[PDB]
Amino acid sequence: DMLHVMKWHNGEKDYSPFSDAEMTRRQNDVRGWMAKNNVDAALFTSYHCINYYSGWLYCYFGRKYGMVIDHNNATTISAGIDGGQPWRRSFGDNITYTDWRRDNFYRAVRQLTTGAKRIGIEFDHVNLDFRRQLEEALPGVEFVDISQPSMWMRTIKSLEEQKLIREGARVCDVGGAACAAAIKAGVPEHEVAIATTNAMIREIAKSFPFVELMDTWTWFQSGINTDGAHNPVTNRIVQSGDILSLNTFPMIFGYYTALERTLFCDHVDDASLDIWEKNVAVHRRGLELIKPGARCKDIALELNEMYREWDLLKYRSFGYGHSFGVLCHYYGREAGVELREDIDTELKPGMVVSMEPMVMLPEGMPGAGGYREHDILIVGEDGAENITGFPVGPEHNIIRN
Amino acid sequence: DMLHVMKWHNGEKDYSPFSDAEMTRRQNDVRGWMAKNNVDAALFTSYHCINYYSGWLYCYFGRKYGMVIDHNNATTISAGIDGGQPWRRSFGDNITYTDWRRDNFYRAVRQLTTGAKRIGIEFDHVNLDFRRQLEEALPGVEFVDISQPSMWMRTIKSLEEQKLIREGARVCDVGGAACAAAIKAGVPEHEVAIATTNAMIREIAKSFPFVELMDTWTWFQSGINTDGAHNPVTNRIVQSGDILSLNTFPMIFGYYTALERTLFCDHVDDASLDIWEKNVAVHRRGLELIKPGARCKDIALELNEMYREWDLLKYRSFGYGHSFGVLCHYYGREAGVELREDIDTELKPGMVVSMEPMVMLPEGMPGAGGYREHDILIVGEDGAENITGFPVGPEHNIIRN
Repeated sequence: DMLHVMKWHNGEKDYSPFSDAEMTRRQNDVRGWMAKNNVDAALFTSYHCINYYSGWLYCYFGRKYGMVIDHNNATTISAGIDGGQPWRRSFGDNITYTDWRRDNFYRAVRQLTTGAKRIGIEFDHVNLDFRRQLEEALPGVEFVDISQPSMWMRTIKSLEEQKLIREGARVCDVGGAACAAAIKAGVPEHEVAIATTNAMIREIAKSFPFVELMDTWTWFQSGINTDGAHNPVTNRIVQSGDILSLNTFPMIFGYYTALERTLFCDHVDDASLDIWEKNVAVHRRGLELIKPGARCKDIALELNEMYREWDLLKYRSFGYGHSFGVLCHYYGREAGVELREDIDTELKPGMVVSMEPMVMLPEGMPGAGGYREHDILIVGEDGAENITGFPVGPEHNIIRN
Repeated sequence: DMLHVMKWHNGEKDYSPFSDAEMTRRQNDVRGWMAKNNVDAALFTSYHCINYYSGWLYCYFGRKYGMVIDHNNATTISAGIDGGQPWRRSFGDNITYTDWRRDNFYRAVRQLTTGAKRIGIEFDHVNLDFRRQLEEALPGVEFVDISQPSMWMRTIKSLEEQKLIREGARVCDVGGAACAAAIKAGVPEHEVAIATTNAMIREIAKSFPFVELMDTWTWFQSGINTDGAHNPVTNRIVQSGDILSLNTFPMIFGYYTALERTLFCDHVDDASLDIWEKNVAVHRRGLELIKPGARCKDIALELNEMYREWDLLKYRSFGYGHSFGVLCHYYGREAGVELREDIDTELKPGMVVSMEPMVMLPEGMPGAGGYREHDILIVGEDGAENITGFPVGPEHNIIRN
């Protein structure tokens, strides 16, 4: 018969930016939490939880993936299509399931959880059909949530995580300089984004002995494309006087950093400058408002009042910031740390957060477009350190090429 | 004073590859399903379902996205971070919720599902917490799965879908030409991937009056990196005689196509050539097995016999093919159509299936590496139509740049 679950440990362990002690403390924090709550094993299934505790980021082509952490073991679960890449990239053990049987993944989970009675899973990620299948394949097992305690444990970044986040912020600035240098009246958006992403990919591949070059992208928006922070790249021609939006996102070992700057082609008028100068002032004040001990709601309420002074709150787009770490445009984000009005979570030293005030003026109104700056701050004992070094306002953001 | 569910129809509608009739036919298929099951409204929340029925592919940054369709209306739900971009790319109506209150998204679902008692949601996608928040916001409403019938309806591709898929296959062959042209002993993998992805992005931009240039990527693997079909691009240096894997993935309006080929840098040894000729032989037979009458498991079990003759069956990586349409490496795939040994589903005219037999030999064994070809076939009334034009085997895929 065919193989259902096997080990395909092809090759040796790959380089990782994190030490063995750093990947060990992460897997031990789970073990310490499971022992406090009488949880026998943990089964992670999402991109971000698996990449955090194992260091390996999986590709989801409709297949299930997992990682089981017992009180003594740590094992990732991957598919035959992946071969040995998951074992080379994972901290710990690794097993493989095949496509020849619909329940081969649950066969693999069962091998790593024999004897367990309380398994912790991600209520954030496991869908309805998934939870029913896990219940059927593991009868007599009570399921508890670890997505929330894991989320809180990821909000406090270690020094090694901060060192990688600083390195991502450096690639952000390199991608920004390549973006500013490619902007000219008449260039399409995708030509700007191509040069911006190419420069970051080459800077990442040069800055590590081994690294996977994946997911890194750029959002270069002109004109009405700036009205949304996530608006994809188009083929629109940049015209002189158009509002612009620089957005660089290098992805390094699943970790995410961002540099976002509003720009203008050739020149900036007076009407749009009034909105730009005010949004920069809100950004500068927001940087002051990130301190250890301040609540997320207190930061949004104060900055919202600043928008009321100039009648700009009515055109707000989204929250003032979010947490960092293991996230991307298709995974992650710790919802506990969001600069939103109804979030009472206080900031703590070791958190990596952003300040990104955005105001959006619709078409048919002077200064129509989307205005947004974005910095990254590492919360310290007395304040926060800014790791985004790119120029912010109109002192150097008037691109005259 | 701060809005909850505003309406932000900024700008005008964008170009779509599909006509208004095609987009209406999909939405009417949902209403026909809801009528037979006494379902009052449908609430889609995933990338693929929202992109299939509305034409708009959202960007998830920890935020909830949805699309409610009545028996007379169809409305997408987007966040204030997106602005008018969702309404500009969605077929139908669109409303916007803000990040100021945690339940602002559920206020939008409520405004679109007034009086509804049975609502269809995606059991494939909605997680446990999302399920809990939904019934807390819509008390006294019975939720039923709609992801499975939606999956079976997307398995049959219309002519307008095939027309867009044929164009994506043409962009694949453009990327493959740029890929092979950038291959040489000494070039890093990311330089090959950069030249490959840039050519596809530029070909897409000039192939549509309006188009979104997003998510298109390339996997170029050399040596041991070929042992996994989804192995990320690295900074590994291609060397003489290395086994290679070309993989081009243009993403056009959420629709996915792929061209994957086995290559060799300067030469191919006899041991690996033998494995390569055998795997291409299985690929040719697989192309002939894509028939309307034939079932998925019968295709797999038949091709497995060919591998058993040469004792290569133990090295098979994954299934022989999957269904196309609205999918990507982070969404989609209709699990009903998979060329796997226990899939009793029968092919049908209109389906778009691939033939991608892959064998993986471990390192330290003669012919070590991953061997894989990949063609796309449209299922007709009598047979299939192969829409992949790039050369297959060793006759031309031995690069000599």
